[PDB]
Amino acid sequence: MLYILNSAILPLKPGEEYTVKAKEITIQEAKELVTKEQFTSAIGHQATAELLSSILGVNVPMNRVQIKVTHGDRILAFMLKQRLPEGVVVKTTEELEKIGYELWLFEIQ
Amino acid sequence: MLYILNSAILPLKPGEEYTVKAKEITIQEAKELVTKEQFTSAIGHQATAELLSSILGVNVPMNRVQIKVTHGDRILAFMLKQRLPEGVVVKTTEELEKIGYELWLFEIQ
Repeated sequence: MLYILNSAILPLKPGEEYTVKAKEITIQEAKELVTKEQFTSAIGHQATAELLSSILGVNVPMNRVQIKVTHGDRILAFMLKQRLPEGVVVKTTEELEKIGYELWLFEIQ
Repeated sequence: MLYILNSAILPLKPGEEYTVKAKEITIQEAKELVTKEQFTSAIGHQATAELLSSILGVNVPMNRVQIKVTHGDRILAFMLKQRLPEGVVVKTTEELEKIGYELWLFEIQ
């Protein structure tokens, strides 16, 4: 399964050791990824869901659930370029854009 | 550098593709790790710093800073077993223990 996550987290299923491939990708590559297979959003902030929906051209719901990844899964991760103060949630796509972000693809094996 | 992080985040330096090895470890293995080489804490919640200091027997400061990892670095990650509501910070080691956690070692190459 391809998961879309709102941070660069690697929520691995216990019981196994893993090798993870990681690379940064463009918006267009990310768009192609989420267009050509089923994805599961675990995006947990409204503004992040709104921004990802816009840049990817698909419905990225705000779905604040715990997911675990295991062998064969992939993660599209939205990685904000700064660390936020404790408890702070960025409420606008405008602020997310000014802070800046990277899109990463993690492939779990 | 060995970093101690308060979530299972993989804050990779852009400009390169990576292979990351990941496995769960015991408290004793984690203790040995942080005892035998220099570490840099980026723990960003008081209760998590207090808990890690206790279980590892070393000073794990609360140091809420952005760090990036690259080839040759390792991460000791504290991974809480549940996802928290938006903006919520767990304020007691007692609650962290009841939720439960895993310690993961990520080796970045």
